[PDB]
Amino acid sequence: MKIEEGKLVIWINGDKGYNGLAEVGKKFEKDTGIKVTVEHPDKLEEKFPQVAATGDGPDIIFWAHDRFGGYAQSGLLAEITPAAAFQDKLYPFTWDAVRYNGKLIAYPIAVEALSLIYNKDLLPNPPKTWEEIPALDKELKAKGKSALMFNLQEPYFTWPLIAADGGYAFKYAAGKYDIKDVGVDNAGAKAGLTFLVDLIKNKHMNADTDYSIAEAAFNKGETAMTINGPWAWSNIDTSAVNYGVTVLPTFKGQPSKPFVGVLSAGINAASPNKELAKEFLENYLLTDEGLEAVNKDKPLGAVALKSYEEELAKDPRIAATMENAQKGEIMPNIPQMSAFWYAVRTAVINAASGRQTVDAALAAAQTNAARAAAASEFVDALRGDLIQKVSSVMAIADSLMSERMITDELYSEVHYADTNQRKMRLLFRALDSGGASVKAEFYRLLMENEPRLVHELESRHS
Ligand SMILES: OC[C@H]1O[C@H](O[C@H]2[C@H](O)[C@@H](O)[C@@H](O[C@H]3[C@H](O)[C@@H](O)[C@@H](O[C@H]4[C@H](O)[C@@H](O)[C@@H](O)O[C@@H]4CO)O[C@@H]3CO)O[C@@H]2CO)[C@H](O)[C@@H](O)[C@@H]1O
Ligand code: NA
Repeated sequence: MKIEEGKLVIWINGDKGYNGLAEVGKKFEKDTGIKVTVEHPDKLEEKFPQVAATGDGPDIIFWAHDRFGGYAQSGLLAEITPAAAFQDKLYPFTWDAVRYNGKLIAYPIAVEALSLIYNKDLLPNPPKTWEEIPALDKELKAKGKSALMFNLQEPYFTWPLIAADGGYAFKYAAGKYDIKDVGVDNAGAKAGLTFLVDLIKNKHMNADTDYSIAEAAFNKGETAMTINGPWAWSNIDTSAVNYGVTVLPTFKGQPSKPFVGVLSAGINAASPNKELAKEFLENYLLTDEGLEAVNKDKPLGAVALKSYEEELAKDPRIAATMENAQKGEIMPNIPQMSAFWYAVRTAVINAASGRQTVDAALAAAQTNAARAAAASEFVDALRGDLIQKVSSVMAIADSLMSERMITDELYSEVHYADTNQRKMRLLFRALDSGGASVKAEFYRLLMENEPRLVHELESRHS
């Protein structure tokens, strides 16, 4: 069988408390005889759909909830249905984060928000505004230090500044996220990214600073500030830096607005171990003792479990995390989120490097995100019709193979399949493997090959 019955394989990111989770797994094993194996592969959030779309992969997948609507829409997750007594154990807003089209699609674990982390010996009174950072850096440079270093390679870390004065992913309106209303190139987003690029041009930051560079400099006492989440606090404790965790700086008087993630655990739709996965998550992990084991390894942030949060709430670092979360926004969980993030990543890296201007970079991200969002929604909405009607499927598959958006394995199956509908049934496995971006590219190719079909179906859709 594809997935092994009688054990649990769990994937979780290498920045989280995976040794603590493995300890919870050992407790489950001693009680049930069911072995629990915890793995942290690189790029797991991309690998998960690549294996789950073919019926393989881990039994349980951990990531922030923004990835989960895409997984659910791609047929990869089991519906979660806790009894009321269990549901009442977690904060209402955490269940909201894992609700997609009426159904719960994961168990929420903990609430993560970025904060400003500062060295209290170098900087007893951290800046309340982004605007005062250049003068602060000039001052620190005279003492052989710098003001601020944080990861500039992942848009998650720059988003709070881009959002502060008006950037947004998708507008919430009429009781839903409007995928036709993207806020990546408005004046607010441009102002925040321009502020960031100006820090780099003026040598207050370097475009190539990444996670490990910023962590190393802060934990060695070389830079006075960094921006990070709760999972980073463990290494800072070891480093002996006298650090504080506080509200992010304002920009143009507005709070920085971090995108808030809820670390969530989904169950693979293909798993033959769903009932014991539910027991593990509800009755071993989501207990005071379970979260304590994980949290002691790497801090989780503010946990979804109300009883355990009582233990954590008086920690000033957790209070700061929640202050920043309340000033930010919970991420959408919609499938289009991955396309938004890929677009914004490119924009920030290109603008920071000088490859593109801020205006050009964000204009391109806006166009690409909007186009992918609409195209992927179409593809998911009209799945049954596309499988029945698309005639150019082998040409589309050939094109996807060239741009490395489909595996040799799945391409092979499409190649050997007989008729168009059968090729399409198989090709949709590759679309479900590659998420919103591959679905968007499928749409673009289809519009090139069969414009009459696309226009006919779009009439029905709208
Ligand atoms: O090829 C470029 C890179 O592509 C891959 O990264 C993608 C992810 O696949 C996307 O999911 C998205 O990432 C988001 C992420 O979904 C979101 O939750 C948030 O991630 C935080 C996380 O919540 C927090 O717990 C902690 O782990 O830090 C994360 C930030 O590093 O923000 C992400 C966006 O920054 O977008 C990225 C690309 O930006 C792939 O993994 C990369 O290796 C690859 O280079
Ligand atoms: Na010290």
